[PDB]
Amino acid sequence: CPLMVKVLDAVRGSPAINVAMHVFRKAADDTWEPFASGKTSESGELHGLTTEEEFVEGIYKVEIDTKSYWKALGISPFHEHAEVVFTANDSGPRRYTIAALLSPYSYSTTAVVTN
Amino acid sequence: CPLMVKVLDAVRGSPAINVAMHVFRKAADDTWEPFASGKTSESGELHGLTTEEEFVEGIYKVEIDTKSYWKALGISPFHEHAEVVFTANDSGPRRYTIAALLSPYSYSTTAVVTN
Amino acid sequence: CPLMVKVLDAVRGSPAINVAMHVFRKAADDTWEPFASGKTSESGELHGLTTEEEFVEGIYKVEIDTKSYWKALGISPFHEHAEVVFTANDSGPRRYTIAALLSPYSYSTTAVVTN
Amino acid sequence: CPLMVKVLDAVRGSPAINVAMHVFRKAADDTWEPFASGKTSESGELHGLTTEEEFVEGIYKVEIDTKSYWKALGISPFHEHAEVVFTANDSGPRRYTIAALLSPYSYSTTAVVTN
Ligand SMILES: COc1cc(/C=C/c2ccc(O)cc2)cc(OC)c1
Ligand SMILES: COc1cc(/C=C/c2ccc(O)cc2)cc(OC)c1
Ligand SMILES: COc1cc(/C=C/c2ccc(O)cc2)cc(OC)c1
Ligand SMILES: COc1cc(/C=C/c2ccc(O)cc2)cc(OC)c1
Ligand code: NA
Ligand code: NA
Repeated sequence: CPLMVKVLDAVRGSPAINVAMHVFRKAADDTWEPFASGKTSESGELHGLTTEEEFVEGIYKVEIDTKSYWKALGISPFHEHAEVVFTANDSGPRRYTIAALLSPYSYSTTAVVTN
Repeated sequence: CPLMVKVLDAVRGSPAINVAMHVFRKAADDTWEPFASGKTSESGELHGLTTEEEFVEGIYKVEIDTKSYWKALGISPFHEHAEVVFTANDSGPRRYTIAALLSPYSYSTTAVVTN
Repeated sequence: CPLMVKVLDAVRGSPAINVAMHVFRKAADDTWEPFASGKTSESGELHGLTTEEEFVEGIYKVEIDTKSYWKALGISPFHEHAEVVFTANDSGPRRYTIAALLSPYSYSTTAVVTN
Repeated sequence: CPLMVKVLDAVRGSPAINVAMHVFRKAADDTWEPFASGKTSESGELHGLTTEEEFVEGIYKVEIDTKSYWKALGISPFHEHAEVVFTANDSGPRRYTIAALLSPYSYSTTAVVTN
């Protein structure tokens, strides 16, 4: 698993299930190229986004649709989405876990990077 | 003001107002002695807990009554309180700001220490 | 002051000083137009980005240059920047405070919205 | 796994390995009774703290020795320890995951509670 995203709900104390996200990779003209996509499972996790061979050096953006998640719970949130922008694989392959902890007016994100 | 506490509400996007907290200092017999207490203002801040003369070296604990805060909003939260335990003034007097960001199943705390 | 940003450093226990950030507003053609920019003060705060007249309804993005901040401290951080994307003034003028807490592999952001 | 604790390092982007913690349960005289103990594995996780039969209604405190963790990295941290105090099993058994994200001057904690 070169890239996995885990999403937690800080209000309900649960995984954040069915959270949609897209992953983009910055192109040479500084535009965002589509790269991967999916939605979180019942464990709050999204696996299988990419393969080691396809996941090369670049600047990547994970755009998580947190607004739709809160709206489904009848809560008006602050953010349009949560974005996580990072350089990956600049020293060769690594495995990346992106974790996001969600509240209506706040989010916290961290990365675990393993060789 | 050598010690100030600021509390924010991540559900409502507001200062956390009227939040009670108690400060303790570890005594020579290793018990927690009462040191100061108060409630946050309309800005989510609690000033005036102590003075430079009274705020000697020691181990201090701030216990923020997050449970009563959430219960008054009709929410059953996870934590009994949010606690911050730290050594203060080890190397001479410092000014401490403790900030806490609250959600029903999560809290995040940080300190700003200035000379 | 309808928009203020405060940045804290979780490694050093200090305001994050001299942190650059750029604010964008989504244009009618869905592109990000420059709106305002500045750097945090010695208190970690950036005031004066905009005015009530200029800060109309819209989707805004604050991009905080966390990478340059960590690199100047000799740290190679994970994120390219910390981003906050939000709809503002949907239901009339509001005052927004965005707070960001920074670590090399993590950031946490919250908003306080007042009428 | 009725009770699991997961600890992450926000500075290095890694699990926090070999982090010691003790779990206490509040007794009738309001003192803290020893309940469980251990240290995190190479994945940053501590499993096997208790069994369903032993883990009954009570107020529990997880005291995580974050200070020793930072000192091993030559970093002087703010907190003496990170504490997580919560009522558990008041509506019968649940499974609890306590997550803590550590920085030298900050920690963030959340709970995942599953029936
Ligand atoms: C403390 O647990 C909470 C659960 C919830 C659950 C809200 C919710 C809304 C719609 C649903 O379909 C399910 C849960 C909200 C809370 O603060 C707003 C706290
Ligand atoms: C809104 O003004 C403030 C925000 C904050 C935000 C603190 C904070 C704590 C934990 C987090 O995860 C994010 C922000 C701190 C302050 O100390 C003076 C003032
Ligand atoms: C960006 O990754 C970092 C790694 C580290 C690693 C520190 C360290 C110290 C002692 C050790 O034995 C291993 C790592 C520190 C950082 O900011 C202080 C950032
Ligand atoms: C419950 O299992 C996990 C919890 C967490 C908690 C992450 C987190 C992120 C931000 C915070 O402010 C607090 C915890 C992370 C994980 O990484 C795979 C797994
Ligand atoms: Na001393
Ligand atoms: Na409107």
